[PDB]
Amino acid sequence: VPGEVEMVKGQPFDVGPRYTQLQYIGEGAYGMVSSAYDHVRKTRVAIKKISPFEHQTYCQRTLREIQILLRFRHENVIGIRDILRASTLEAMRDVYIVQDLMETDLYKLLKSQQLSNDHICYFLYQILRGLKYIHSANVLHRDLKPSNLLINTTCDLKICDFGLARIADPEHDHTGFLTEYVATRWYRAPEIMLNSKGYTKSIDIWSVGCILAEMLSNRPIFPGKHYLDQLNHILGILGSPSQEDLNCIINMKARNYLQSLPSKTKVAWAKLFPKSDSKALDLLDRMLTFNPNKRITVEEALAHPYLEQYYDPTDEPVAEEPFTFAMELDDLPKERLKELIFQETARFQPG
Ligand SMILES: O=C(Nc1ccc2n[nH]c(-c3ccncc3)c2c1)[C@@H]1CCN(CC(=O)N2CCN(c3ccc(-c4ncccn4)cc3)CC2)C1
Ligand SMILES: [Cl-]
Repeated sequence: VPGEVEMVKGQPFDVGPRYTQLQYIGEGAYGMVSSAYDHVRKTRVAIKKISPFEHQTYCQRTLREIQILLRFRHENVIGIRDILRASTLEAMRDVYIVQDLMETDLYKLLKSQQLSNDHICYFLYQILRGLKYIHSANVLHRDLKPSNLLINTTCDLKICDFGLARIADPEHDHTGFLTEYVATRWYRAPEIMLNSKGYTKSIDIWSVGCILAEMLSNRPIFPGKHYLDQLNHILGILGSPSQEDLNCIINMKARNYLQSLPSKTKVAWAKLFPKSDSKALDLLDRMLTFNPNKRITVEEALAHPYLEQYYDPTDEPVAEEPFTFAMELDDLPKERLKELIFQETARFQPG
């Protein structure tokens, strides 16, 4: 039917006439992602429909995604090509964000096949190369995991989903034991459960280490079944924290919890991953340190021997400038966040 609003799994994707021939890709709490044909550029693209305006938290994640991705430009970070929304604030219920179409994601890929060492190494390199750019703006991704790493048919990898992203804020990292956390459980560093809000760059390095382990074995390394179980999973492999590491934890409840557990020595990575490359395991070891202060940085990780075929600091760019997001943004009413989303999307108007 000419001028029809196309439906994707019962959801209207009102993106014509520029974009048509919508096909479902996937969905989540965020909304739904589809592919479409772009009649201007004459190519298929990804378009996601986000409808966040009923809740302040959904609006925070939407604004954060937009504000970061409109500024970032890097080969290993997904961009924004276009954004569609209504011409007035009152009419705007949906934001459609158009992005490059990729072939798959690392979650799908790791369910489908074992990767060669070459592919593990090269995917790792690209994750780190993207993360160097992200960290250079003092941005923390905070939700790295296989489903947020998009891959095309030439094995190019792009990092996506900046809804939980924040700025490095070591002054305010501290929190109590068992503080609720929004990012994906299996990729949470141990300190999230002990004393950390995840406001330092070490949070993302931990998640990368989890991703590397998962590329080595085709299963998540620390699949906790609930919040505290995640910490227990971690401690089952890393073993009991040393006295020095315990002395960096002054939360009484965290300390007393850790000190009640059975004494256990670190499980050797070579025993967990007996067919993996020794250099990959060395780098894994450096990423999955219990103490975040001792954890490898992104630049150090790029320079690690495992990555030597690809490492090229003349070809690993950084951001123009760091970003700032004040905590007081998190307290703005949702209609104020809506106004900001309206402003940020204005330069893609009209449709
Ligand atoms: O960017 C994202 N996905 C993309 C992108 C480009 C793609 N090209 N090709 C593919 C592809 C993937 C797999 N297989 C083949 C092809 C792409 C996938 C994801 C989808 C969503 N996105 C983040 C995002 O749009 N925001 C952060 C979360 N936020 C948000 C989060 C939660 C809620 C929420 N709403 C209701 C209940 C609970 N939470 C609302 C908004 C909206 C903004 C990351
Ligand atoms: Cl502490």
